Amino acid sequence: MKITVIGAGNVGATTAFRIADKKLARELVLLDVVEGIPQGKGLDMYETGPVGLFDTKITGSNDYADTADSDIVIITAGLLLMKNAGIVKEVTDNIMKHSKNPIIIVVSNPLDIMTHVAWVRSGLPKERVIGMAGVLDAARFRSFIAMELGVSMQDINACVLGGHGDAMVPVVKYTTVAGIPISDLLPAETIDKLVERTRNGGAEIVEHLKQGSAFYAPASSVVEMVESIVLDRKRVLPCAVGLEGQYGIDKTFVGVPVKLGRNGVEQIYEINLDQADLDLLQKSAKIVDENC
Amino acid sequence: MKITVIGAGNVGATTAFRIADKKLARELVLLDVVEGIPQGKGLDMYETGPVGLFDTKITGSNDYADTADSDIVIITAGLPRKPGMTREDLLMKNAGIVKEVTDNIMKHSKNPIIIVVSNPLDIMTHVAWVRSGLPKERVIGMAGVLDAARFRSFIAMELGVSMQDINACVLGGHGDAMVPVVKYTTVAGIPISDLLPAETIDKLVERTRNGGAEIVEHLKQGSAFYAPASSVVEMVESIVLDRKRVLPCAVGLEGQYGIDKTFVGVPVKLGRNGVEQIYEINLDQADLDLLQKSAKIVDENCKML
Amino acid sequence: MKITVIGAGNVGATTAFRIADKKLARELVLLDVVEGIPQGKGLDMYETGPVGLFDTKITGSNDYADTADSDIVIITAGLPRKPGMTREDLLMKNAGIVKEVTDNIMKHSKNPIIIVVSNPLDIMTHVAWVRSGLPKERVIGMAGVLDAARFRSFIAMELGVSMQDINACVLGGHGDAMVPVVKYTTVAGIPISDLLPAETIDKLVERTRNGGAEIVEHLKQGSAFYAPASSVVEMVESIVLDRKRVLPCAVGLEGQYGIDKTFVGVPVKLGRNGVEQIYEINLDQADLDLLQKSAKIVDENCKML
Amino acid sequence: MKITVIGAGNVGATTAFRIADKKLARELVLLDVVEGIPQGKGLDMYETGPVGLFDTKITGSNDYADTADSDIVIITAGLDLLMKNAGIVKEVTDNIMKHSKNPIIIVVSNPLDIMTHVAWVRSGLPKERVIGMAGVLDAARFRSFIAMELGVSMQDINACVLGGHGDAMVPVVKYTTVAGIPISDLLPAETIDKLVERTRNGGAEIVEHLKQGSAFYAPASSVVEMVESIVLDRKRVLPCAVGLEGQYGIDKTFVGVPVKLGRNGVEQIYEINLDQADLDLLQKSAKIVD
Repeated sequence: MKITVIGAGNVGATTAFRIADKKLARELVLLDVVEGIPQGKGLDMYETGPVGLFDTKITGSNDYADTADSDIVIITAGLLLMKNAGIVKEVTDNIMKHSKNPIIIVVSNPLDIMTHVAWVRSGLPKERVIGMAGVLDAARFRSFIAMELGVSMQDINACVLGGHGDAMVPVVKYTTVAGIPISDLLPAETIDKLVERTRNGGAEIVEHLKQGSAFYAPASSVVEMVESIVLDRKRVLPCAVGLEGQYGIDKTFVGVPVKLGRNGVEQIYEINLDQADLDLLQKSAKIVDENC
Repeated sequence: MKITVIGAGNVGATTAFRIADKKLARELVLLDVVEGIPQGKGLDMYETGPVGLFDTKITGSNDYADTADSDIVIITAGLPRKPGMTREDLLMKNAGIVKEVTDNIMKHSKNPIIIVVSNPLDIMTHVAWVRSGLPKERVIGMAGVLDAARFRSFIAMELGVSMQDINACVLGGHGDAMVPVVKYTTVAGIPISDLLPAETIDKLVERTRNGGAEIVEHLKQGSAFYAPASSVVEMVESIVLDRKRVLPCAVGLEGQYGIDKTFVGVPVKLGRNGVEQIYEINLDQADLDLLQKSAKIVDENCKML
Repeated sequence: MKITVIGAGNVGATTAFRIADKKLARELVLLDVVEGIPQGKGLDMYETGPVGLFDTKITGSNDYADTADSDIVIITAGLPRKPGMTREDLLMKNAGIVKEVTDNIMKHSKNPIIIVVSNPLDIMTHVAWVRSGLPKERVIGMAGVLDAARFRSFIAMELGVSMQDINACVLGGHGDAMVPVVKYTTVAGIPISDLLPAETIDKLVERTRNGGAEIVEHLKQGSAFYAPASSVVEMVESIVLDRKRVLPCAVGLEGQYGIDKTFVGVPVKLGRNGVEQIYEINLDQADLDLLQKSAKIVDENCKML
Repeated sequence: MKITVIGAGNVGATTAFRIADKKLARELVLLDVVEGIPQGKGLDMYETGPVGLFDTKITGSNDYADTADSDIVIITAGLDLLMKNAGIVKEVTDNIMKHSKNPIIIVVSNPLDIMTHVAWVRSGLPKERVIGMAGVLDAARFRSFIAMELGVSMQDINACVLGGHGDAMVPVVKYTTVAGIPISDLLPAETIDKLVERTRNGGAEIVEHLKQGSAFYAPASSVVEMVESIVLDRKRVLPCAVGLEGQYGIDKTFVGVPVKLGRNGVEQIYEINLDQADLDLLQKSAKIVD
């Protein structure tokens, strides 16, 4: 099991270190354009080995020839639509020149548009190119609820599809606590509130840090996707995948529930949304084709 | 179990997160003097509870009142040494910062155990101790563990074996103050002098001496934090779960190794009450003198403040 | 955190071991009336610490004095019915053992939280609670988690997903006492009725009702213990780590579900203080009826004792 | 990663479970001779997955066809005691090889050294892929005995034990440390002598207690230790029973010595510097074990 992470910023590195800590890889390589930073973080991590009790092999780098034969490749190269578009494009063309068939996990922004670009340049079966966005929105929504009711977050489930911001589409009917729907525990408008906080969730953290962006929750989400693929668990998680018929949408990427195994997207789950929700989902997938 | 971590830079945050992720505390506070930074890192850290499977209450703040009744406090504020900065120039900022933090938290926690990670370690560990007013068994600094880490990973790269089967004995402090005892560095209870060439051992020892500098060389700005943060937690764990680990740490001595009253890194048994036992191993002359040497020099700076 | 486990058969040992290897206690006692077995097994578990990486005091004995001041006490005495046994015979032998043990444990531990795992469940959890003297929030029984566990494992064999993405709601008690709620059983928040035909669902439901017997069919001369022991611990963890998990357990009611003073299995919030909240879910009349009815069955058996 | 355990007694059962709980496998198979037992314990473990939080495919069985293409195979079957168990190992082996091309094999019988030998020959595999567990167990007991003596974590105690069990055990005092410190600088020679004695009779101590059976918690954790190294390719260094072709002056025999475990098994054997006293004893050990 060998994994490559592109981008040595807070997201890429936090992801890398978590992967070695849980022993979900034998080899790992942190890579970036700028000389210095990656080689640094990788060594520190490796030196953490005798304490964490893990024997992974970490190494930062600036040379793509090290990414050769990677089973999994995560792209965090993101900063605007023009800027990130050319970046993902170039990152992908390169990784493909050294790895035959990897599972790519996009993490840029706008997330869907960027996952679309990667896939087209990868020349890979769409069952190997995914985007991380559902697990994050769901993690925040789950945390606000736990604050509202005071229960372990392990016993909560939140349903979120679509994209981010005004393109996000949460499904109240499938958000429960120990199986119990949320609409039987909290008032409707009190819920409309927890929802709005989730849409602007990423811009709230940014408001504090003054500089940069959140990275603890976003990086852990990516590792849940990795853990399922590596251990072949068959978890069911919301991700940005390519549709072709489902939900009345064809030829474009959107966030919907899916089963994840050692082969990637091993099954898409199509669920019953009501009028207002399904409408939005189809409305979100549209702006994407408008810029792709 | 309530735990406070002072300072929201890469070293503190990473230490706070890992503590939460390991379920070693029920409540955790992240405090710094800056405005939104501790608030943001704290929230994003909590929003990870779902994925990580932990229920620790996490709060980032600017108000020391939030640390009331903490069982353990960890100081990281300060910073190593900004490039192009004077050695005495840093012995001023940090010493002034460490005695101010300690001052403020004793206003809310009466008998915590404190762990210092402010540089230079051996000196600052002494400053926090006196300002606190606690018995010496309740104040320790983190330093031996991290050097034993890097040193153990170099022996691994050379022999190609598991880092879990290598024990590295490292006394003293950093720089030329470090006292790596090779006669007690093993692989499956076998002295590395029986395996490696004396020529290579010396080179491994020298890399350990400048280990922190190596990282900073590549990062250009700021310093290492993954290995340090994890070395601090290994100590936290032995306390929280009363393991009685025999680990190398900075503690005040009272006669052993010929030294008295000064803070030196040596083998100690760590438990719920702190420093529960100190071991005096049979160092050969050369090492003993080197330790008594870097010890007296420490006394100096404590006498220039 | 001291913990005691009464009974050293297969369910007791397996739980004692899993608490150590998971590092949930510092001290751990394994009690059992016969001289020899509790000794050899405890020692064998202790000699496992070098390999499991845990430092927990473990020991087995034949004297209740070694349980002094336990915070959590777990009873596994009172083996389930035997082949040629009547419900009358078992209810007699077991209530006689369950109250003689409780008497002894309260003669050394003043305020422990007790977790009952004897047969029949709901009745023995009531017997222990009246001999104890503790508030009802500190005496609970294990059953709902084991049943919901088997149910989830069954739904997974069907849809081929992670046992971790399935919620299984199960109230009442074992056998025909069991009241599995389908409306609130899901996969990623999706009710299984939206993903499975009525015929299959009903089969999974009935495999759960006789689950334990299914394990005795293969074993031939004994009952299950791996799954049962782990369900026990799941609960121990919520208490010790103050997680506040929502799980179905055997607790005393006083109004909700129109039930009063009787021990029933329902959804309860678990913390460091035992039972901190009981939920009243919007069940459908048919299931609500099965519950109230099955409860009076407990009230009947309790008086004949 | 697919593993197979043979024997559903306390040892192999506990063993299969620990592997499942550690997520060290995708498919596990518990096979035994009698019907019922292996299918019951196996289903029990599987129904634990929703709580232990794993998704390992476990299954009990009585038909060797389910063990096809196993990476690791753990033989833990064992009850003229010598010829008794020797025949059981031969049988088990032949069948396994009938369904798996190239697997790593771990023997857990008695006598261990001889049993691992019998398994190797019938195996027809490179001696590098057939090994026996014993050293790691005696060391875990020694390590715990000392910790009880000093009151220190067991994670900081290292123990050196070569050879076989009982009168064939060879403890190397000079390599038994505590955070690097030899134990001869911490404890009296009389105290050490008793700690060594108690270890020589370590298994008979648990047996005289239980009065019906034998240890299995420590024995099973030891085996999983070896499995993890191979699976995760850590390169751990542990004392296991291997076939020697010269080292320590012993030839064509299986005896316990430090080795390095990787994905391909025995990736290196270490010939440590024993003292004229113990060396002579290790030679007389492999003498009867020959």
